[PDB]
Amino acid sequence: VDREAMARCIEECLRCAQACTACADACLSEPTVADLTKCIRTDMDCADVCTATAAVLSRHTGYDANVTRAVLQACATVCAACGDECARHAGMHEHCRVCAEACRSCEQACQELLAGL
Amino acid sequence: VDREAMARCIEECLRCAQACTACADACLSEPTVADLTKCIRTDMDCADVCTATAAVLSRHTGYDANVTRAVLQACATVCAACGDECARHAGMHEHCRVCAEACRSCEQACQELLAGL
Amino acid sequence: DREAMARCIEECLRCAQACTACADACLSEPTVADLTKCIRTDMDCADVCTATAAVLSRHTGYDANVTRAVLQACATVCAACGDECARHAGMHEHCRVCAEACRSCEQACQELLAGLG
Amino acid sequence: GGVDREAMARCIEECLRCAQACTACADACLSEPTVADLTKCIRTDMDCADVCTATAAVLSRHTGYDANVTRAVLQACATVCAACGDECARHAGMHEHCRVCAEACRSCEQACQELLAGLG
Ligand SMILES: [Cu+]
Ligand SMILES: [Cu+]
Ligand SMILES: [Cu+]
Ligand SMILES: [Cu+]
Ligand SMILES: [Cu+]
Ligand SMILES: [Cu+]
Ligand SMILES: [Cu+]
Ligand SMILES: [Cu+]
Ligand SMILES: [Cu+]
Ligand SMILES: [Cu+]
Ligand SMILES: [Cu+]
Ligand SMILES: [Cu+]
Ligand SMILES: [Cu+]
Ligand SMILES: [Cu+]
Ligand SMILES: [Cu+]
Repeated sequence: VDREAMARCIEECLRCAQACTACADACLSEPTVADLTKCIRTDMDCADVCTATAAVLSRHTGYDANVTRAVLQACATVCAACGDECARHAGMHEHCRVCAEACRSCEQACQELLAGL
Repeated sequence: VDREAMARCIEECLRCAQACTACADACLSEPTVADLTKCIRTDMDCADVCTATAAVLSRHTGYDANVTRAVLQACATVCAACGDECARHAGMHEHCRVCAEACRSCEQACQELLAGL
Repeated sequence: DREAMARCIEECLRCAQACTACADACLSEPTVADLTKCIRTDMDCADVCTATAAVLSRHTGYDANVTRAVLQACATVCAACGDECARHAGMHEHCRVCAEACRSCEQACQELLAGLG
Repeated sequence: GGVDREAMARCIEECLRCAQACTACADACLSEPTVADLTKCIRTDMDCADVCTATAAVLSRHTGYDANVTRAVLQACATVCAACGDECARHAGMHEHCRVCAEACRSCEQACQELLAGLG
């Protein structure tokens, strides 16, 4: 994969983690928090996996590409799941709309890197 | 289910992350550090993925087996890779021997949970 | 102090996991709306403990100012998280357990702070 | 209030940029033939990236806000960014990756210090 595409994917992961954390926090402050618990949980998983993925991608050398691939697959899966749950709430909550978009961009960047590896 | 296997896997991830970070640090202090850079990188990847995996496994609200499986697969893959690289240096460095064993035990615990889910 | 360092790293990793588990358990409570500060403080504590475990693993003794500043942050957040979990500990065993993990990590951090000088 | 939330957003952005700069520097140092001379740089890069990502997360949360916690995390971030900048600056003449990282650390340090002065 391109070193520039790798840097772009790292940036997407770092930004997606932050977007998810912001959304989880916003959901926690909603009066309807009891209806947003899966959103919050999936936000937390996505942040944790994105954070790990950003770090792993920063050290990618092409040797043991199996590690990089496995981490990207996990990140794409969690970003997709988080985006799906945020998108369910996006009509009611702008924070969920914003987070869904960040999750989709990270998902796509991870898939692009997976295809290029 | 397999609540005991889940608890065991979480514990293994926490132990493995510490073993990996200790190994990375010890490699950085070796006079032969230039020969240990893949070990260091893979140690760091393994610690990062193990701590994310322990976090994801600890969460039951809004459980999504797709996420759980993907993260476990990533953890098993990175633990296997880290174990392999540490094992190359285990004859020369006790820190690498110890880390390899921790990686193998975590790999097996992840695989066991994957099979039981 | 190498033993106290290893103990503190272990405490930080365990405290992060305990906080994650508590946050998740609170998210699944029907009274989740009453537990939002607990959840938020759990999330902060996990994030700070995770960073602290990593930073302590690389401590070399020179640049003790980094180690001290991170330990102070970890002790502060652990104490705050323990205080908030303890508010709910009579009603929720998960909060009781989490408070105890926060206290043990707080003390391990303070012990290292006193020994670094 | 309003000015605080904008200063927080600025600091979050700086932390995310700084973490990436630090991880790029750490990786580049690991690939240098002179890696044995760059081990403190690598370690401090990793500390800075870890603390920056934690700090960005803490700053993103407003539910149940506790200024004492937020200040302690910002102090840690300011301290580690200053330390990382100092160590990268030692190598900046020889390595562009270290020069770039030093500048990112200084900008993040200042954003954290701005928030420390303003909150608090
Ligand atoms: Cu969501
Ligand atoms: Cu949402
Ligand atoms: Cu949201
Ligand atoms: Cu969301
Ligand atoms: Cu080792
Ligand atoms: Cu190792
Ligand atoms: Cu090794
Ligand atoms: Cu709590
Ligand atoms: Cu709890
Ligand atoms: Cu708690
Ligand atoms: Cu609680
Ligand atoms: Cu540096
Ligand atoms: Cu450097
Ligand atoms: Cu550098
Ligand atoms: Cu640097």
